[PDB]
Amino acid sequence: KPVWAPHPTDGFQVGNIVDIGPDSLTIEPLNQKGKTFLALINQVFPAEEDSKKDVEDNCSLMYLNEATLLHNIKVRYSKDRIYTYVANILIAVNPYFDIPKIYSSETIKSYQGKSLGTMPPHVFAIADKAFRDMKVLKLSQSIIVSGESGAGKTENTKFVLRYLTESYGTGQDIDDRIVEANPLLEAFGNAKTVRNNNSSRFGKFVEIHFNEKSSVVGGFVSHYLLEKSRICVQGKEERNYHIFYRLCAGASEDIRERLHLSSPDNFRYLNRGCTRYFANKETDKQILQNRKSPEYLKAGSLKDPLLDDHGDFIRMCTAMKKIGLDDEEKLDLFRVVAGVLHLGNIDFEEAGSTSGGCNLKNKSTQALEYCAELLGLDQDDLRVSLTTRVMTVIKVPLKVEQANNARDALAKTVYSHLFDHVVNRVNQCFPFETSSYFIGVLDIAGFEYFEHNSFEQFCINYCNEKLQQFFNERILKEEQELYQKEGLGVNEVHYVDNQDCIDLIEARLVGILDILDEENRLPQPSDQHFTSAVHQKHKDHFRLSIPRKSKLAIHRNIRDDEGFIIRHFAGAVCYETTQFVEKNNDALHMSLESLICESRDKFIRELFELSFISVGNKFKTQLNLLLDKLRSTGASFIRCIKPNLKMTSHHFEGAQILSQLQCSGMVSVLDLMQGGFPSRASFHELYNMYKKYMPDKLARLDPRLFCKALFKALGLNEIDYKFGLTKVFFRPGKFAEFDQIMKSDPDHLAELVKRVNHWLI
Ligand SMILES: Nc1ncnc2c1ncn2[C@@H]1O[C@H](COP(=O)(O)OP(=O)(O)O)[C@@H](O)[C@H]1O
Ligand SMILES: [Mg+2]
Repeated sequence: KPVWAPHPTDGFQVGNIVDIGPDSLTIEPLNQKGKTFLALINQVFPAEEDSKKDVEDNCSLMYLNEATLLHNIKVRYSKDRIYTYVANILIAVNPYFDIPKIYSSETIKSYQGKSLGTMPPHVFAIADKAFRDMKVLKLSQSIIVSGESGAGKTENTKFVLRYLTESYGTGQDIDDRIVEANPLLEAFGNAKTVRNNNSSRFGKFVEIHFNEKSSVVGGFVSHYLLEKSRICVQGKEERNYHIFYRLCAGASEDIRERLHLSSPDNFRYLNRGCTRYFANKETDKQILQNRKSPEYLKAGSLKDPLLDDHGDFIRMCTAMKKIGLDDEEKLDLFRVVAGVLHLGNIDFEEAGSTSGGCNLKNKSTQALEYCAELLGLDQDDLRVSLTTRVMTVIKVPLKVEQANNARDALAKTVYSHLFDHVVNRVNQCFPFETSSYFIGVLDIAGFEYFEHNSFEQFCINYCNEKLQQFFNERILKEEQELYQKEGLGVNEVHYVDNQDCIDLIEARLVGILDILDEENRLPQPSDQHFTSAVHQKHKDHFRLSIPRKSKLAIHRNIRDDEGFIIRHFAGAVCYETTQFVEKNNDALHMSLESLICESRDKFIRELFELSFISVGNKFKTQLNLLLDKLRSTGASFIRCIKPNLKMTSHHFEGAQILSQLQCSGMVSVLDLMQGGFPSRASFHELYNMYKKYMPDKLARLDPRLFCKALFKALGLNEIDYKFGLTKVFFRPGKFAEFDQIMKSDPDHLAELVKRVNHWLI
């Protein structure tokens, strides 16, 4: 009798239906006799009879729907049980605190070789299942970790990597390397944002490669779309990459002196953002007074349960040592970092009777000297390349705005090349000649939109269209095509394909990426010319509109040539096209490229061992290699859920979590997953595995008939499995029973055959 009906902040609330009207149900909130509210008939759901219970698998719920799913994960979360299944898919709700012992070496050992459902839900069980499928099916595997910014994708990726390397490694130095590589990547690719103190500003696919014996031989990291804009300016609540603050907070005085470092408020590339360190009472006393900005001294430290700038600098140096980086390479990296900081302090003032030129401000003399010294450049060549443009064979003055752009382009390119070097260096620390298979973990930002959307949002939302299509093809298309071919009679869940949105962005010649590249190649590139060419070429495209077509008031003043709206199925996004041409070029101008290639420092020359490299098309190629890997492997899915927007523990925001369950597509697949068959094996393979152990009476049976006798003898029933035309299928929550049937050990096989022989008489 009690039902779940809508609630503005909790998503749902419990009540009773007390009336029905046209298009409405009158609900009485539980224990509030007299009170009533109207709800739409289709927004009212049956509730589980026991409101206090929780189930480890949402498929076990008598009434599985968005409301009972929300309630079950809420009950579990209130008890620090952050992991819950939807059959073989994992839901992970961010606790925002360290739950004791759940990631221990002892917890790791308890999950090894255990079937899904045998142990409580855990990221370790998803990792173990991928390993077992890899070894049994002799097929590489992918674990896709998804969710909003700050939901827990990076933390869960790291738990998967740690579980696999600790369980299936050799007990050597190289096993720890794949794990120790992360504090290094995060130092250069992660930053404080309003949504996550440790936000990933690049995407990644981390593969652990195994030999024929299913033992770890090494790894490989793919990195995508490092955010370049961050390198030069941040919003007051955000920071630049962690490395800058770990270095300022933790470097020895010898390094501080050598690199001419000071408190972060002294650097333009840090001082528009937050200049405070992540520290606690103990670590703050370890940071020297000369490292602390005025804001840090007034407001105190930033608080985080994970991040500590001083502690993280020490842990990063230890990680560098463990992976094989010598002190020389560590100082080479720090020198580039400081060189970029000093570059940002180079200021310009107008010159010429019509302000057509510029001069370095006299107060920027020291910044010029320190930068040139740290980057192995001549001061004059650097001053010249930043203040003039070479073009017949003339050296022309740059205006102040153009000099700022030259400095920043060099800073972003140097930093981005340093990041590429760091990722490649990490790959060189765990190399392998050959491998039989891999387990790859995908950790990349999903669909996102803000008041202002630029080229970075465009590429990530493009990536999301391509991955969403893979998700639909794997979970909906391929799964149901199997059920159909096997005659299972599973109710069809349909989806609308998004190839028209993908083609809009990526088609050869006509796609937005190709039209943008066209602009970069033109004599005088223009964001406006690019934008009008997109509107002109796709005038009849449903996924495209002018910014004026938006309902929102913020887009009312945006001109047709100043942006476009992409009608992504996840929501219509208005992109402001200013800087799209600049952001699409990964190559430095020739005169800045020469300056840096001719550095006196071998390390700097080695970072760089009409200049145009398309960021869009480079990313399209990387994404297509990733999609080739995903399509050729088995996929396991982890859906990370952010419980609130305040980074607090024990604060379950019902409507926020519901919205994520709906937007993730989780709600749309509930019935398909509950009525589905995630485990299957052919009658022929089962029969062939048991054949040599069988007596004549057993071998005489047709494979389908042998399988039936095997299942009957073991006490299995229709609630556990269904027979297809050529395969047996096991339902959610029947993984342990399926693994017992599949276990290929001679002693186990002979034992089950003995049981069948005994049942037959
Ligand atoms: N299972 C977890 N245990 C403890 N803290 C966690 C867990 N998952 C996430 N966190 C916390 O939440 C923060 C944000 O998580 P993160 O993995 O970086 O998110 P995402 O990569 O999805 O943006 C972490 O830095 C950490 O403080
Ligand atoms: Mg992350």
